[PDB]
Amino acid sequence: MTKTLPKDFIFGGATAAYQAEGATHTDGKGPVAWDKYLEDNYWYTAEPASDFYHKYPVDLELAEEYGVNGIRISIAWSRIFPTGYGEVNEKGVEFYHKLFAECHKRHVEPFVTLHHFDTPEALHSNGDFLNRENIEHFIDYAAFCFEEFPEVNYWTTFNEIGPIGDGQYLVGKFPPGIKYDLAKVFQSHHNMMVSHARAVKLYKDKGYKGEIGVVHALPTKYPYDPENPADVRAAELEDIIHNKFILDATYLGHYCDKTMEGVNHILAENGGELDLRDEDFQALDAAKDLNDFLGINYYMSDWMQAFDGETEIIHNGKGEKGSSKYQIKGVGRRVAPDYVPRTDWDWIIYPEGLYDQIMRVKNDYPNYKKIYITENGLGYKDEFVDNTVYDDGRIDYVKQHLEVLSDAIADGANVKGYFIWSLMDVFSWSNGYEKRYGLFYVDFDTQERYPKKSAHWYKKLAETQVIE
Repeated sequence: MTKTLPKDFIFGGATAAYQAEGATHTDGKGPVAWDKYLEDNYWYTAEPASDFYHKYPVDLELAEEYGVNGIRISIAWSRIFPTGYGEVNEKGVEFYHKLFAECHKRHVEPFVTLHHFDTPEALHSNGDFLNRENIEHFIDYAAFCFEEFPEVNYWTTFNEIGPIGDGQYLVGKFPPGIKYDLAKVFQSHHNMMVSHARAVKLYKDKGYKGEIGVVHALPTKYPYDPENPADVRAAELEDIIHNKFILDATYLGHYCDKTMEGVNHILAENGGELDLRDEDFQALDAAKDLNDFLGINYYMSDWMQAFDGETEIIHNGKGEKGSSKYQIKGVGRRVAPDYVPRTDWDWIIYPEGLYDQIMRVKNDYPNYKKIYITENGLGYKDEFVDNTVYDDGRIDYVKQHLEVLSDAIADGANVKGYFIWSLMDVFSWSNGYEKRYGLFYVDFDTQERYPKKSAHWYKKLAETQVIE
Protein backbone atom coordinates (compact mmCIF):
# COMPACT_ATOMS: atom_id res chain seq x y z
CA MET A 1 0.00 0.00 0.00
CA THR A 2 2.96 2.27 0.70
CA LYS A 3 5.93 2.94 -1.54
CA THR A 4 7.53 -0.39 -2.33
CA LEU A 5 11.02 -1.12 -3.70
CA PRO A 6 12.10 -3.66 -6.35
CA LYS A 7 12.45 -7.30 -5.28
CA ASP A 8 15.93 -7.50 -6.74
CA PHE A 9 16.85 -4.14 -5.17
CA ILE A 10 20.23 -3.93 -3.46
CA PHE A 11 19.97 -2.61 0.09
CA GLY A 12 23.57 -1.76 0.88
CA GLY A 13 25.81 0.16 3.22
CA ALA A 14 28.78 2.22 2.10
CA THR A 15 32.19 2.89 3.65
CA ALA A 16 35.51 4.47 2.69
CA ALA A 17 39.03 3.17 3.13
CA TYR A 18 40.84 6.05 4.91
CA GLN A 19 37.82 6.66 7.16
CA ALA A 20 37.00 3.20 8.33
CA GLU A 21 40.17 1.16 7.76
CA GLY A 22 42.52 2.24 10.52
CA ALA A 23 46.10 0.88 10.47
CA THR A 24 47.60 3.95 8.74
CA HIS A 25 51.20 2.98 9.45
CA THR A 26 50.48 -0.60 10.26
CA ASP A 27 51.37 -3.24 7.68
CA GLY A 28 53.11 -1.38 4.87
CA LYS A 29 50.67 1.48 4.23
CA GLY A 30 52.19 4.52 2.54
CA PRO A 31 51.39 8.14 3.61
CA VAL A 32 48.63 10.47 2.26
CA ALA A 33 47.97 14.24 2.57
CA TRP A 34 45.40 13.55 5.26
CA ASP A 35 47.84 12.15 7.84
CA LYS A 36 49.21 15.65 8.39
CA TYR A 37 46.22 17.95 7.76
CA LEU A 38 44.29 16.16 10.48
CA GLU A 39 47.20 16.58 12.86
CA ASP A 40 48.53 20.12 12.38
CA ASN A 41 45.57 21.82 10.73
CA TYR A 42 43.05 19.96 12.95
CA TRP A 43 42.99 18.06 16.25
CA TYR A 44 41.90 14.42 15.94
CA THR A 45 43.79 11.82 13.87
CA ALA A 46 42.46 8.94 11.70
CA GLU A 47 43.92 6.45 14.18
CA PRO A 48 42.20 4.11 14.83
CA ALA A 49 39.17 5.08 12.77
CA SER A 50 36.68 2.23 13.03
CA ASP A 51 39.43 -0.42 13.02
CA PHE A 52 38.04 -1.89 9.77
CA TYR A 53 41.51 -3.33 9.07
CA HIS A 54 40.97 -6.00 11.71
CA LYS A 55 37.22 -5.67 12.30
CA TYR A 56 35.86 -6.35 8.83
CA PRO A 57 34.81 -9.83 10.15
CA VAL A 58 32.21 -8.45 12.65
CA ASP A 59 30.99 -5.77 10.24
CA LEU A 60 30.28 -8.07 7.28
CA GLU A 61 28.71 -10.50 9.70
CA LEU A 62 26.46 -7.76 11.11
CA ALA A 63 25.74 -6.45 7.60
CA GLU A 64 24.56 -9.93 6.54
CA GLU A 65 22.78 -10.26 9.88
CA TYR A 66 20.64 -7.16 9.26
CA GLY A 67 19.93 -7.64 5.56
CA VAL A 68 22.77 -5.87 3.76
CA ASN A 69 23.41 -7.42 0.35
CA GLY A 70 25.85 -4.79 -0.86
CA ILE A 71 28.75 -2.80 0.51
CA ARG A 72 30.85 0.05 -0.86
CA ILE A 73 34.51 -0.31 -0.06
CA SER A 74 37.52 1.42 -1.56
CA ILE A 75 41.04 0.15 -2.21
CA ALA A 76 43.49 2.37 -0.33
CA TRP A 77 45.86 3.31 -3.14
CA SER A 78 48.75 4.04 -0.74
CA ARG A 79 48.28 0.53 0.69
CA ILE A 80 48.84 -1.22 -2.67
CA PHE A 81 51.42 1.30 -3.92
CA PRO A 82 53.01 3.02 -0.87
CA THR A 83 54.43 5.84 -3.02
CA GLY A 84 51.89 5.78 -5.85
CA TYR A 85 53.92 3.90 -8.44
CA GLY A 86 56.62 1.25 -8.34
CA GLU A 87 56.91 -1.85 -6.19
CA VAL A 88 53.63 -3.34 -5.02
CA ASN A 89 53.24 -3.77 -1.27
CA GLU A 90 52.42 -7.49 -1.16
CA LYS A 91 50.93 -7.06 2.34
CA GLY A 92 48.42 -4.50 1.01
CA VAL A 93 47.16 -6.60 -1.91
CA GLU A 94 46.76 -9.42 0.59
CA PHE A 95 44.39 -7.53 2.92
CA TYR A 96 42.08 -6.65 0.07
CA HIS A 97 41.81 -10.25 -1.09
CA LYS A 98 40.96 -11.24 2.49
CA LEU A 99 38.45 -8.41 2.72
CA PHE A 100 36.60 -9.60 -0.40
CA ALA A 101 36.69 -13.25 0.61
CA GLU A 102 34.66 -12.26 3.66
CA CYS A 103 32.29 -10.28 1.44
CA HIS A 104 31.41 -13.37 -0.63
CA LYS A 105 31.55 -15.54 2.50
CA ARG A 106 28.97 -13.21 4.03
CA HIS A 107 26.69 -12.67 1.01
CA VAL A 108 27.32 -8.90 0.79
CA GLU A 109 28.34 -8.04 -2.82
CA PRO A 110 31.39 -5.76 -2.94
CA PHE A 111 31.13 -2.54 -4.95
CA VAL A 112 34.74 -1.36 -4.99
CA THR A 113 36.04 2.13 -5.75
CA LEU A 114 39.77 2.79 -6.32
CA HIS A 115 40.16 6.43 -5.39
CA HIS A 116 38.30 7.88 -2.39
CA PHE A 117 40.17 11.00 -1.22
CA ASP A 118 43.35 8.97 -0.63
CA THR A 119 45.81 10.06 -3.38
CA PRO A 120 49.25 8.84 -2.14
CA GLU A 121 50.91 11.78 -0.41
CA ALA A 122 53.83 11.80 -2.82
CA LEU A 123 51.61 12.06 -5.90
CA HIS A 124 49.25 14.48 -4.19
CA SER A 125 52.15 16.85 -3.50
CA ASN A 126 53.40 16.37 -7.07
CA GLY A 127 50.19 18.05 -8.36
CA ASP A 128 47.60 15.34 -7.62
CA PHE A 129 45.38 15.42 -10.70
CA LEU A 130 46.60 18.78 -11.90
CA ASN A 131 49.80 17.00 -12.98
CA ARG A 132 49.26 14.88 -16.11
CA GLU A 133 52.16 12.69 -15.06
CA ASN A 134 49.92 11.49 -12.23
CA ILE A 135 47.12 10.56 -14.60
CA GLU A 136 49.35 7.68 -15.81
CA HIS A 137 50.16 6.41 -12.32
CA PHE A 138 46.42 6.18 -11.72
CA ILE A 139 45.89 4.44 -15.07
CA ASP A 140 48.53 1.89 -13.93
CA TYR A 141 46.98 1.41 -10.47
CA ALA A 142 43.54 0.85 -12.02
CA ALA A 143 45.00 -1.48 -14.65
CA PHE A 144 46.79 -3.41 -11.90
CA CYS A 145 43.81 -3.81 -9.54
CA PHE A 146 41.64 -4.92 -12.42
CA GLU A 147 44.10 -7.72 -13.19
CA GLU A 148 44.80 -8.66 -9.55
CA PHE A 149 41.22 -8.72 -8.22
CA PRO A 150 38.81 -11.10 -10.05
CA GLU A 151 36.54 -11.43 -6.95
CA VAL A 152 35.12 -8.00 -7.64
CA ASN A 153 32.26 -7.79 -10.12
CA TYR A 154 31.56 -4.07 -9.48
CA TRP A 155 34.33 -1.52 -10.04
CA THR A 156 34.31 2.26 -9.65
CA THR A 157 37.03 4.74 -10.50
CA PHE A 158 36.60 7.97 -8.58
CA ASN A 159 34.23 8.77 -5.74
CA GLU A 160 33.05 12.39 -5.74
CA ILE A 161 35.30 14.07 -8.31
CA GLY A 162 33.37 17.38 -7.94
CA PRO A 163 33.77 17.65 -4.14
CA ILE A 164 37.46 16.86 -4.55
CA GLY A 165 37.64 20.11 -6.52
CA ASP A 166 35.32 21.95 -4.15
CA GLY A 167 37.43 21.09 -1.13
CA GLN A 168 40.99 21.38 -2.43
CA TYR A 169 41.04 24.49 -4.59
CA LEU A 170 37.79 26.32 -3.86
CA VAL A 171 36.49 25.99 -0.28
CA GLY A 172 39.97 25.19 1.03
CA LYS A 173 38.52 22.39 3.17
CA PHE A 174 40.71 19.37 2.22
CA PRO A 175 44.49 19.56 1.62
CA PRO A 176 46.13 21.38 -0.16
CA GLY A 177 43.53 23.87 1.11
CA ILE A 178 43.47 26.44 -1.69
CA LYS A 179 40.64 28.96 -2.02
CA TYR A 180 38.59 30.47 -4.83
CA ASP A 181 40.79 28.94 -7.53
CA LEU A 182 38.07 28.06 -10.07
CA ALA A 183 40.61 27.54 -12.88
CA LYS A 184 41.94 24.74 -10.71
CA VAL A 185 38.44 23.38 -9.99
CA PHE A 186 37.71 23.14 -13.70
CA GLN A 187 41.20 21.88 -14.50
CA SER A 188 40.97 19.27 -11.74
CA HIS A 189 37.66 18.04 -13.19
CA HIS A 190 39.00 17.75 -16.74
CA ASN A 191 42.16 15.83 -15.70
CA MET A 192 40.45 13.59 -13.11
CA MET A 193 37.64 12.89 -15.56
CA VAL A 194 40.03 11.99 -18.39
CA SER A 195 41.75 9.58 -15.90
CA HIS A 196 38.44 7.83 -15.36
CA ALA A 197 37.60 7.69 -19.06
CA ARG A 198 40.94 5.98 -19.68
CA ALA A 199 40.34 3.49 -16.88
CA VAL A 200 36.89 2.62 -18.25
CA LYS A 201 38.22 2.16 -21.76
CA LEU A 202 41.06 -0.10 -20.58
CA TYR A 203 38.65 -2.25 -18.58
CA LYS A 204 36.54 -2.82 -21.69
CA ASP A 205 39.48 -3.50 -24.03
CA LYS A 206 41.16 -5.97 -21.68
CA GLY A 207 37.98 -8.07 -21.74
CA TYR A 208 36.94 -8.17 -18.03
CA LYS A 209 33.26 -9.09 -17.72
CA GLY A 210 32.22 -7.11 -14.66
CA GLU A 211 30.88 -3.55 -14.50
CA ILE A 212 32.86 -0.30 -14.39
CA GLY A 213 31.32 3.08 -13.39
CA VAL A 214 31.49 6.41 -11.50
CA VAL A 215 30.15 7.92 -8.28
CA HIS A 216 29.19 11.60 -8.76
CA ALA A 217 28.00 13.90 -5.99
CA LEU A 218 25.01 15.68 -7.47
CA PRO A 219 23.54 18.36 -5.21
CA THR A 220 20.50 19.86 -6.99
CA LYS A 221 20.86 23.59 -7.60
CA TYR A 222 17.65 25.64 -7.68
CA PRO A 223 17.27 29.39 -8.34
CA TYR A 224 16.17 31.23 -5.17
CA ASP A 225 13.25 32.99 -6.90
CA PRO A 226 12.38 30.94 -10.03
CA GLU A 227 10.68 33.99 -11.56
CA ASN A 228 14.00 35.83 -11.21
CA PRO A 229 16.02 35.48 -14.47
CA ALA A 230 19.13 36.47 -12.54
CA ASP A 231 18.62 33.79 -9.93
CA VAL A 232 17.66 31.19 -12.50
CA ARG A 233 21.05 32.12 -14.05
CA ALA A 234 22.65 31.99 -10.64
CA ALA A 235 21.68 28.30 -10.39
CA GLU A 236 22.60 27.64 -14.03
CA LEU A 237 26.16 28.74 -13.34
CA GLU A 238 26.33 27.07 -9.88
CA ASP A 239 25.21 23.73 -11.30
CA ILE A 240 27.84 24.06 -14.06
CA ILE A 241 30.71 24.01 -11.53
CA HIS A 242 29.74 21.09 -9.24
CA ASN A 243 27.56 19.04 -11.67
CA LYS A 244 27.18 19.85 -15.37
CA PHE A 245 30.83 20.11 -16.39
CA ILE A 246 31.47 16.65 -14.97
CA LEU A 247 28.27 14.91 -16.18
CA ASP A 248 28.96 16.26 -19.72
CA ALA A 249 32.48 14.88 -19.84
CA THR A 250 31.00 11.58 -18.71
CA TYR A 251 28.19 11.14 -21.24
CA LEU A 252 28.77 13.46 -24.22
CA GLY A 253 32.51 13.04 -24.39
CA HIS A 254 32.98 16.83 -24.44
CA TYR A 255 31.47 20.01 -23.00
CA CYS A 256 28.43 21.49 -24.69
CA ASP A 257 28.08 25.18 -25.43
CA LYS A 258 26.11 26.09 -22.25
CA THR A 259 28.78 24.50 -20.09
CA MET A 260 31.55 26.29 -21.99
CA GLU A 261 29.67 29.57 -22.19
CA GLY A 262 29.42 29.48 -18.42
CA VAL A 263 32.93 28.16 -17.69
CA ASN A 264 34.28 30.90 -19.89
CA HIS A 265 32.16 33.43 -17.96
CA ILE A 266 33.29 32.20 -14.55
CA LEU A 267 36.92 32.41 -15.61
CA ALA A 268 36.35 35.77 -17.25
CA GLU A 269 34.97 37.27 -14.04
CA ASN A 270 37.30 35.29 -11.77
CA GLY A 271 40.34 34.84 -14.00
CA GLY A 272 41.80 31.58 -15.15
CA GLU A 273 43.12 29.59 -18.06
CA LEU A 274 42.27 25.99 -18.86
CA ASP A 275 44.44 23.32 -20.52
CA LEU A 276 42.07 21.20 -22.59
CA ARG A 277 43.40 18.94 -25.34
CA ASP A 278 42.14 17.05 -28.38
CA GLU A 279 43.55 13.85 -26.89
CA ASP A 280 41.59 14.50 -23.70
CA PHE A 281 38.47 14.84 -25.85
CA GLN A 282 39.48 11.80 -27.89
CA ALA A 283 39.80 9.75 -24.68
CA LEU A 284 36.70 11.33 -23.10
CA ASP A 285 34.79 10.82 -26.35
CA ALA A 286 35.82 7.16 -26.59
CA ALA A 287 34.44 6.22 -23.15
CA LYS A 288 31.05 8.01 -23.11
CA ASP A 289 28.98 4.90 -23.86
CA LEU A 290 31.05 2.43 -21.83
CA ASN A 291 30.05 3.38 -18.29
CA ASP A 292 28.00 0.50 -16.92
CA PHE A 293 26.23 2.45 -14.21
CA LEU A 294 26.11 5.88 -12.57
CA GLY A 295 26.60 6.43 -8.88
CA ILE A 296 24.54 9.26 -7.42
CA ASN A 297 25.80 10.58 -4.04
CA TYR A 298 22.96 12.80 -2.92
CA TYR A 299 22.62 14.51 0.47
CA MET A 300 20.87 17.87 -0.17
CA SER A 301 19.94 20.67 -2.60
CA ASP A 302 21.16 24.24 -2.70
CA TRP A 303 19.43 27.52 -3.54
CA MET A 304 21.32 30.17 -5.45
CA GLN A 305 20.45 33.85 -5.42
CA ALA A 306 22.35 35.58 -8.19
CA PHE A 307 24.21 38.34 -6.48
CA ASP A 308 27.15 40.49 -7.47
CA GLY A 309 29.86 41.36 -5.01
CA GLU A 310 33.21 39.87 -4.19
CA THR A 311 33.66 36.14 -3.61
CA GLU A 312 33.70 34.65 -0.09
CA ILE A 313 33.20 31.15 1.43
CA ILE A 314 33.05 30.28 5.16
CA HIS A 315 32.95 26.52 5.84
CA ASN A 316 30.90 25.28 8.82
CA GLY A 317 33.01 22.35 9.94
CA LYS A 318 32.18 22.77 13.63
CA GLY A 319 28.39 22.67 13.19
CA GLU A 320 26.95 26.11 13.94
CA LYS A 321 23.57 26.81 12.35
CA GLY A 322 24.10 29.75 9.99
CA SER A 323 27.87 30.07 10.19
CA SER A 324 28.02 28.90 6.58
CA LYS A 325 28.78 31.48 3.93
CA TYR A 326 29.22 31.04 0.18
CA GLN A 327 29.30 33.66 -2.56
CA ILE A 328 31.05 33.55 -5.90
CA LYS A 329 31.71 36.60 -8.08
CA GLY A 330 29.85 36.37 -11.38
CA VAL A 331 27.69 33.54 -10.03
CA GLY A 332 25.55 34.33 -7.00
CA ARG A 333 25.27 33.42 -3.36
CA ARG A 334 23.73 30.40 -1.68
CA VAL A 335 20.62 31.39 0.27
CA ALA A 336 18.82 28.72 2.24
CA PRO A 337 15.01 29.18 2.45
CA ASP A 338 13.57 29.29 5.97
CA TYR A 339 10.62 26.98 5.30
CA VAL A 340 13.04 24.16 4.52
CA PRO A 341 14.69 22.21 7.43
CA ARG A 342 18.44 22.20 8.19
CA THR A 343 20.88 20.27 10.36
CA ASP A 344 23.67 21.74 12.46
CA TRP A 345 26.12 21.77 9.54
CA ASP A 346 23.64 23.63 7.39
CA TRP A 347 22.77 20.79 5.08
CA ILE A 348 19.26 21.17 3.77
CA ILE A 349 17.02 18.14 4.25
CA TYR A 350 15.17 18.23 0.94
CA PRO A 351 14.28 14.74 -0.53
CA GLU A 352 12.68 15.99 -3.75
CA GLY A 353 16.05 17.37 -4.81
CA LEU A 354 17.05 13.71 -5.24
CA TYR A 355 14.13 12.79 -7.48
CA ASP A 356 14.86 15.97 -9.43
CA GLN A 357 18.48 15.02 -10.03
CA ILE A 358 17.49 11.50 -11.00
CA MET A 359 15.15 12.97 -13.64
CA ARG A 360 17.72 15.54 -14.65
CA VAL A 361 20.30 12.84 -15.39
CA LYS A 362 17.67 10.61 -17.02
CA ASN A 363 16.44 13.28 -19.48
CA ASP A 364 19.71 15.09 -20.16
CA TYR A 365 21.58 11.78 -20.65
CA PRO A 366 19.55 8.69 -21.69
CA ASN A 367 22.71 6.63 -22.16
CA TYR A 368 23.08 6.43 -18.32
CA LYS A 369 21.73 2.89 -18.48
CA LYS A 370 21.24 2.44 -14.72
CA ILE A 371 21.57 4.36 -11.43
CA TYR A 372 22.77 3.47 -7.92
CA ILE A 373 22.34 5.81 -4.94
CA THR A 374 25.90 5.16 -3.74
CA GLU A 375 25.59 7.52 -0.75
CA ASN A 376 22.99 9.26 1.43
CA GLY A 377 22.42 9.62 5.16
CA LEU A 378 22.31 11.94 8.17
CA GLY A 379 25.08 12.50 10.71
CA TYR A 380 24.65 14.09 14.13
CA LYS A 381 25.87 13.38 17.65
CA ASP A 382 23.89 10.16 18.23
CA GLU A 383 23.17 9.35 21.87
CA PHE A 384 24.11 5.91 23.12
CA VAL A 385 21.30 4.68 25.35
CA ASP A 386 20.39 1.12 26.34
CA ASN A 387 23.56 0.37 24.37
CA THR A 388 21.79 1.29 21.13
CA VAL A 389 20.83 4.65 19.68
CA TYR A 390 17.22 5.77 19.23
CA ASP A 391 18.02 7.51 15.98
CA ASP A 392 14.40 7.93 14.86
CA GLY A 393 15.76 11.05 13.26
CA ARG A 394 17.94 9.22 10.79
CA ILE A 395 15.24 6.66 9.94
CA ASP A 396 12.89 9.49 9.03
CA TYR A 397 15.43 11.25 6.74
CA VAL A 398 16.55 8.04 5.01
CA LYS A 399 12.96 6.78 4.78
CA GLN A 400 11.72 9.93 3.01
CA HIS A 401 14.58 9.59 0.48
CA LEU A 402 13.68 5.95 -0.18
CA GLU A 403 10.05 6.98 -0.60
CA VAL A 404 10.87 9.22 -3.58
CA LEU A 405 13.22 6.55 -4.87
CA SER A 406 10.07 4.55 -5.53
CA ASP A 407 8.58 7.48 -7.38
CA ALA A 408 11.61 8.01 -9.67
CA ILE A 409 11.51 4.31 -10.54
CA ALA A 410 7.73 4.29 -11.09
CA ASP A 411 8.27 7.28 -13.36
CA GLY A 412 10.94 5.74 -15.60
CA ALA A 413 14.27 6.14 -13.79
CA ASN A 414 16.20 2.87 -13.76
CA VAL A 415 17.45 2.96 -10.16
CA LYS A 416 18.69 -0.39 -8.94
CA GLY A 417 19.99 0.21 -5.40
CA TYR A 418 20.60 2.25 -2.22
CA PHE A 419 23.68 2.60 0.01
CA ILE A 420 23.22 4.37 3.32
CA TRP A 421 26.30 6.20 4.59
CA SER A 422 27.92 4.85 6.62
CA LEU A 423 27.44 1.13 7.44
CA MET A 424 28.91 1.48 10.91
CA ASP A 425 30.19 4.72 12.46
CA VAL A 426 33.36 6.11 10.88
CA PHE A 427 35.81 9.01 11.25
CA SER A 428 34.65 12.33 9.70
CA TRP A 429 36.77 14.69 7.60
CA SER A 430 35.49 17.96 9.06
CA ASN A 431 33.84 16.61 12.18
CA GLY A 432 35.98 13.90 13.68
CA TYR A 433 34.26 11.03 15.43
CA GLU A 434 31.29 13.24 16.42
CA LYS A 435 29.31 13.06 13.21
CA ARG A 436 27.94 9.52 13.42
CA TYR A 437 26.25 8.28 10.23
CA GLY A 438 26.09 4.51 10.56
CA LEU A 439 23.45 1.84 11.11
CA PHE A 440 25.78 0.34 13.73
CA TYR A 441 27.22 2.42 16.50
CA VAL A 442 30.91 1.87 17.00
CA ASP A 443 32.11 2.48 20.50
CA PHE A 444 35.34 4.15 19.33
CA ASP A 445 37.01 3.53 22.71
CA THR A 446 36.47 -0.22 22.53
CA GLN A 447 35.82 -0.56 18.76
CA GLU A 448 32.59 -2.34 19.64
CA ARG A 449 29.53 -2.47 17.42
CA TYR A 450 26.00 -2.11 18.77
CA PRO A 451 23.26 -2.04 16.13
CA LYS A 452 21.23 1.20 16.38
CA LYS A 453 17.44 1.40 15.93
CA SER A 454 17.95 2.31 12.28
CA ALA A 455 19.52 -1.13 11.70
CA HIS A 456 16.52 -3.17 12.88
CA TRP A 457 14.42 -0.76 10.86
CA TYR A 458 16.57 -1.20 7.75
CA LYS A 459 16.36 -4.98 8.03
CA LYS A 460 12.56 -5.17 7.79
CA LEU A 461 12.89 -2.70 4.92
CA ALA A 462 15.46 -4.83 3.14
CA GLU A 463 13.46 -8.02 3.57
CA THR A 464 10.04 -6.70 2.63
CA GLN A 465 10.79 -3.82 0.25
CA VAL A 466 7.99 -1.95 1.96
CA ILE A 467 8.89 1.54 3.06
CA GLU A 468 7.24 2.16 6.40
